[PDB]
Amino acid sequence: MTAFSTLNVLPPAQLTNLNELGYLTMTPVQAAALPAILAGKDVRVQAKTGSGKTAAFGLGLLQQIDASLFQTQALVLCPTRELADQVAGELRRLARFLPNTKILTLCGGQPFGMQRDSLQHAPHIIVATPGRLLDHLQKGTVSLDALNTLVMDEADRMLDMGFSDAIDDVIRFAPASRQTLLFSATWPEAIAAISGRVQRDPLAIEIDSTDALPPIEQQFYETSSKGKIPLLQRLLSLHQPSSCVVFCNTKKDCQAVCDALNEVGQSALSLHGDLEQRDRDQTLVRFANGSARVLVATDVAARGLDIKSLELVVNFELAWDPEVHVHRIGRTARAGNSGLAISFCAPEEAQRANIISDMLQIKLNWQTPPANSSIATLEAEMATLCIDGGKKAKMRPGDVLGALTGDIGLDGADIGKIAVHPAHVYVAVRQAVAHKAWKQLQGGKIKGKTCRVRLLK
Amino acid sequence: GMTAFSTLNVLPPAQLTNLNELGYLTMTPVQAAALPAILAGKDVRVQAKTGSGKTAAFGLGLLQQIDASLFQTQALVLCPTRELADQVAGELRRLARFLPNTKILTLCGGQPFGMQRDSLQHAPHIIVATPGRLLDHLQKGTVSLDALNTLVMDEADRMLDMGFSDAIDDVIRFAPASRQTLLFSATWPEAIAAISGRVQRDPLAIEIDSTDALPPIEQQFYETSSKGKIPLLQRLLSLHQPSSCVVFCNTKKDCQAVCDALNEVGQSALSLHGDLEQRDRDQTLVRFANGSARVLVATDVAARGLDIKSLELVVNFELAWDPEVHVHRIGRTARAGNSGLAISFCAPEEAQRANIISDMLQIKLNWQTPPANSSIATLEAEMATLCIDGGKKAKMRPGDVLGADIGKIAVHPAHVYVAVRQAWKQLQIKGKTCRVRLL
RNA sequence: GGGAACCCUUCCCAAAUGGCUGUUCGCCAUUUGGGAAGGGUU
RNA sequence: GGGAACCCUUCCCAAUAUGGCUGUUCGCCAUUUCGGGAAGGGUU
Ligand SMILES: Nc1ncnc2c1ncn2[C@@H]1O[C@H](COP(=O)(O)OP(=O)(O)O)[C@@H](O)[C@H]1O
Ligand SMILES: Nc1ncnc2c1ncn2[C@@H]1O[C@H](COP(=O)(O)OP(=O)(O)O)[C@@H](O)[C@H]1O
Ligand code: BEF
Ligand code: BEF
Ligand SMILES: [Mg+2]
Ligand SMILES: [Mg+2]
Repeated sequence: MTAFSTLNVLPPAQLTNLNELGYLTMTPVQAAALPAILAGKDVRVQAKTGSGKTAAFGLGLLQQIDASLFQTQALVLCPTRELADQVAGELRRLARFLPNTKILTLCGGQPFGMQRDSLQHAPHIIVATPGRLLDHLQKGTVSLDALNTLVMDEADRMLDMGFSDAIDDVIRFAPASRQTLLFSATWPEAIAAISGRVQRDPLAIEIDSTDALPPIEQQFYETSSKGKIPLLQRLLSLHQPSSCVVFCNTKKDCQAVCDALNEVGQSALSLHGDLEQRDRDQTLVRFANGSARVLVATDVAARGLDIKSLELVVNFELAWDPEVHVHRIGRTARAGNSGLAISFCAPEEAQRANIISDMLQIKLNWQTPPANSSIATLEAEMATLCIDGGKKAKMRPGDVLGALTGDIGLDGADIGKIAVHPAHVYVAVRQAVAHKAWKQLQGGKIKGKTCRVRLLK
Repeated sequence: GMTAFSTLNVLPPAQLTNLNELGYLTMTPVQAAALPAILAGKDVRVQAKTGSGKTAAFGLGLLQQIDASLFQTQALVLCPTRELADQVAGELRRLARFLPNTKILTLCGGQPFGMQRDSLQHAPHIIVATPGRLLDHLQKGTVSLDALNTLVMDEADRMLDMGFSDAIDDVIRFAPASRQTLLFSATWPEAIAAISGRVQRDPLAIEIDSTDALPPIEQQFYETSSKGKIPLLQRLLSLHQPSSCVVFCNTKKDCQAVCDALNEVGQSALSLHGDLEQRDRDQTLVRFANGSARVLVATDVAARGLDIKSLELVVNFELAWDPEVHVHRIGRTARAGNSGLAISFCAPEEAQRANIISDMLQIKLNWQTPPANSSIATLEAEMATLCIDGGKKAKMRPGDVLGADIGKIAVHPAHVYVAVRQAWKQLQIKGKTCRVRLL
């Protein structure tokens, strides 16, 4: 039985679901905030990165859901589309105990009409970005009149000056009689001091201080701005990370670093706001399932993204905000693992490095690189097939896996992550078998129907 | 005397060629008389006998005022039955071939409301509808008559009866006050004629034929008891051996009972009444029209408007309550210049109905003696109907589906019906393969 | 700077809504989905 | 009477309409239907 039983609130169906999902022990933040959340209290939570906040507020809000009432009862706000999709997926996993629970995500990039159509049957839980959610609110396709609880993940980001007007506009559509949860790994005392405007007598649950990170080893390298790309290529060759995320402060630098890494054959994809949304989603899929070694991103990937066993984070340029520095490195060392975060520091970034040293109360570990080091190739172990259909075509992972193991004649150990999206299914297969799987699935059949299959770039 | 459509001096050469292609060689009397005033924009109330071209008479008039570039509703036509609405729409489509990209939509019950709502996003130029579903669409804002030029009521004496009065009034409140209004019918009791002027604006009354001037229909009456009508009917069918026949009854119960009594004696008979599924009604009409059945037993849902080509025989199993309904029934035969036969049964209690018919038509009844009472003869259907899934939404023009072993081809919105000689397994078209059912 | 939204064009591809000759395998027309590329919004 | 429209219930069949469900497939459920039948009730 799972430790969650000590809460003495969750139904046995949810306890069994947690046991099946492997949630055998409550993380500190779950143990600390779930009583108060299930009691209906407003909370502002500060726990370290990759320590279970999603389940912390998800179990809480799921406990107060009436599946028979097809109106929206829970609303979760995220700062980026990929993070919205991610926490929506985790909530759907946590909601298996309660059958026929509709969890819908509302972000830009998707066409507005398909979402308007899916909203005719109101979803129980909405996970959303502020722009598209406010668009749907002003046009009367979403009602918050039945809203029990409103969650703001990355709440210090949702309450900054950028999102402030959009948030104030959204809350105007929400009841005053609502539970309001705020979760983050960082709380600048400014955003913390103003956060009371959206809550009603909240409990401050600050279990992890600002300097209490997960087991992340940090290393800093002095370098001129011009030497950074050579140094990055040499360091990637030295470390040989199974996966790595490189962060830049601008999309121009992001794409430039991606291209410079690819010209030396270090398998790299780029993720920033100028990409189309299909490209953003597919890029994240491919990096997560092993179809690329390095992901180069702007701060659109700094927060919340849960990439499993990510081995390395590199700060090409230190982030403007030390809070964002903490979130970047937090992409590694999640769910109890360790990680490494290398950071470059040019003379213009001295102030950023000093503020990081002060905030984390650590003496920075400056590494000198080897005198000479060659540049090595980094090839991806996997490649991603994109099958047309998704949840709209009722494709569950068992169908793709059984078709791959049987009819097409592929080994069960040559297929990695299966990610079922609303309109497509992404499969990871080893690079040797990729073209074979593509050609045979072309004229093959999954779940009886014949489908369209693309090999992603 | 003959008059060509060019004598109207209004119709474009495209429309003149279209009429010549469709076999409208010379105008009928109702066309020659009503079309000048209709094209001049006058409201008209028109009488003309059955099977004399009233449909084309008002259709050409309203098509002359359509602007195909403006994709709003500009012409509305109301019908008493769904099958008649479909038929009038089809004739209007054939007449509208001179005008490319002309949307004529039919709004009737039985068909789902959602597909019609979707089709209404691109507003049609012409709507042919029954008042129920049309009013349902109007009140729900899916149809707008703001740009309406012409409103037409076929079978207007029925459209203005007490049953349809309120629905019609409801529909008119959505239409513009400045509109052209055309009322057409084969019959006009002077009471309903007097009340009809409320929907019109200075109408012109054109009574082409006096009430007793019918098409060349031979009328024969038979005395019979109530029971025994079915035996006498079976015997008359065995005697005359009609290629196509229509049997009218006053009740759906009698209709279905007569239909099944005809079927159990081996006489191919279909039924048509309001208690049927709408797909069933449409398929029944298609099968009876293309020759897949010899006899059609129907209620007064088939009394008005329907144009079955070269229908050979009509019988009144029971005389209609109203003589106006009687003339509409027999009018199903002897259409477009053909002759016909109309046999009527007369029980003791319907004798006064027979007498009122005699007075209205100013004809003395020709009573006939019963022929014989032996050997119920067979009446096999010459054709059989197959249903292809596809229709107009699958872009199936008749030529695609397409010798002389196949009769009529009926291209519907969702299906295509074809009559073959007395195909399925070999078909089970236009590149794509399709589902085929045997009716 | 980085996210989070949108409007204005202007051409492709595909599909909703119709039109087109009783010897098929297609051609139009309007609309809306992305595929773009052009400018503008917070 | 006969048409032209519904509304209640209450069971079928159907709908990638809207969702839910085991990582060795070809399926199983839920709601809605401005989708079709049945079987009683009513209404215009
Ligand atoms: N109780 C638990 N036991 C084991 N794993 C857990 C537990 N709770 C969460 N996880 C997993 O650990 C990771 C933490 O993800 P996340 O919820 O995003 O942490 P955070 O939002 O605080 O950064 C996820 O993969 C989550 O599924
Ligand atoms: N001018 C014409 N020449 C030849 N046939 C015609 C002409 N006008 C109509 N018809 C045909 O004669 C029949 C009359 O159908 P219809 O117009 O509905 O008669 P009704 O006057 O009773 O409404 C139909 O087959 C129609 O196509
Ligand atoms: F704090 Be986590 F990475 F959302
Ligand atoms: F008068 Be007809 F038969 F429409
Ligand atoms: Mg998180
Ligand atoms: Mg007529």
